[PDB]
Amino acid sequence: GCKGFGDSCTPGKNECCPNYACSSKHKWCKVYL
Repeated sequence: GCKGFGDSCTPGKNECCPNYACSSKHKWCKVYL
């Protein structure tokens, strides 16, 4: 399914679920708070 937190997601490709913000520094998933 989708990713969660601290997962390797690509920014612009929406690899993580619709509840996190993919970072562009090391391509990791994290909360948007």
